[PDB]
Amino acid sequence: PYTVVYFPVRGRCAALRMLLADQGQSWKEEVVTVETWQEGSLKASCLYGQLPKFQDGDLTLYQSNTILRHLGRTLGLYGKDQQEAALVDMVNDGVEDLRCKYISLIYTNYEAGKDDYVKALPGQLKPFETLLSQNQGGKTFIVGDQISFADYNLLDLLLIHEVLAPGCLDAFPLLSAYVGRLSARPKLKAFLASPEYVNLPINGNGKQ
Amino acid sequence: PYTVVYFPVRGRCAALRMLLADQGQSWKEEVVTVETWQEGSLKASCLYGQLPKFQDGDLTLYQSNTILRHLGRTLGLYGKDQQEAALVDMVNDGVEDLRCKYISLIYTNYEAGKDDYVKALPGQLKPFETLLSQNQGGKTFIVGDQISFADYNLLDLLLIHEVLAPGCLDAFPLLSAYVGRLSARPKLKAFLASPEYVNLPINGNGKQ
Ligand SMILES: N[C@@H](CCC(=O)N[C@@H](CS)C(=O)NCC(=O)O)C(=O)O
Ligand SMILES: N[C@@H](CCC(=O)N[C@@H](CS)C(=O)NCC(=O)O)C(=O)O
Ligand SMILES: [Fe+3]
Ligand SMILES: [Fe+3]
Repeated sequence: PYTVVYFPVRGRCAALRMLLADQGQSWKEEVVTVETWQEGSLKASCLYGQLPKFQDGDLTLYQSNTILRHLGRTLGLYGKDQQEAALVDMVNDGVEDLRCKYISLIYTNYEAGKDDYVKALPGQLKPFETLLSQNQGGKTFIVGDQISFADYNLLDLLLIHEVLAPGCLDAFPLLSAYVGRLSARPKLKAFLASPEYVNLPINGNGKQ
Repeated sequence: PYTVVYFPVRGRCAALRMLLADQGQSWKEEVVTVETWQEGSLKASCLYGQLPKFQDGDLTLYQSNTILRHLGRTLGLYGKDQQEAALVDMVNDGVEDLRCKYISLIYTNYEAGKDDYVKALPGQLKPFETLLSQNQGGKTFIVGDQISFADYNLLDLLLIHEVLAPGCLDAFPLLSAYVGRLSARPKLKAFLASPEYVNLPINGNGKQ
């Protein structure tokens, strides 16, 4: 009953796709080519003129984080109570802020700005190590004792940064074990190894 | 029980303040001076090195939208069901995207960008006009028939844009009536006319 409408890249759909796969949900991928997009028809029909577009039986959604929150809400991946729910949001918004900077780098100032970005990276990742350190010694999830939509988003964020700056997680033991632990989850491991994930570029401009 | 820690500006705390006031909630304002901020201590203690910081009892939060969602969740301003909840998020994420562009203009390119921004503005506001037209003819709220935290955020977005580009809403009848209608709510109207709000600049660099 799920349909993901996006360009042929991981980008802003990698996290939600991981969530879907890890949660054993089935969905349809509706790939939008550059030629199709430039055609202008689809874009004009999009609420904010952008993708991803998500369909949940009659319900149509836009905004990657809205989709993540929707799935987290309907699949029970939003903490045990209101207090944890606020913590989940705090983590996701944090993930979103760094994702915004990452995207800015990739598409507008990769060459001349990568040096600065990477040098500032440790300070951008430390907060997540700290969060893990204050939650059951970082042995479970980013918030509480159950996986939340924020875990998939954080996981993706971490995975794409290791490609940008290999070894960026070496100085952070909790995050490292975290990635390995979540990446090992059966369904998720299978997905991360599949061509569906592996043969799609991270971004759409060939840079990473 | 509620404490807002922020710089002496409206900025990213404007919407959450309107929400709290309109909902008849009481809170404390802890002002952080630029001098204090530059001192470094407080910043170092902030999860992501920024403000606002929000306290709800012993629950400490960061991220303006996390605070809005937390209050929306605890005060019943998040839709009547799960589907409306998703729509509320979609609206708020859209507001956040435009707020981000607005902040970018105000702080990094007011002089050279304002002209373009204003021309591109209509296309950025239309999505919200469209949303209103598909919900009771735009006579109630942005989502459903009860106010949500997204309403407060959108309202602020529209108020600051009216100052940045006087009359920008003349091209959007529903958004215009919307602003007048929400700004009329008793508790909110009193708040917007109070020194607490009026004597605070919209932004921290004097531009608007
Ligand atoms: N705030 C949105 C960002 C959407 C966005 O930036 N979409 C890009 C691709 S990642 C897009 O549609 N680009 C084509 C265009 O803007 O015409 C979200 O998180 O979903
Ligand atoms: N994503 C954050 C953005 C927070 C932010 O940009 N805070 C600014 C003021 S509005 C700040 O603390 N600036 C000082 C600094 O970055 O050192 C949110 O929505 O709260
Ligand atoms: Fe993308
Ligand atoms: Fe601010």
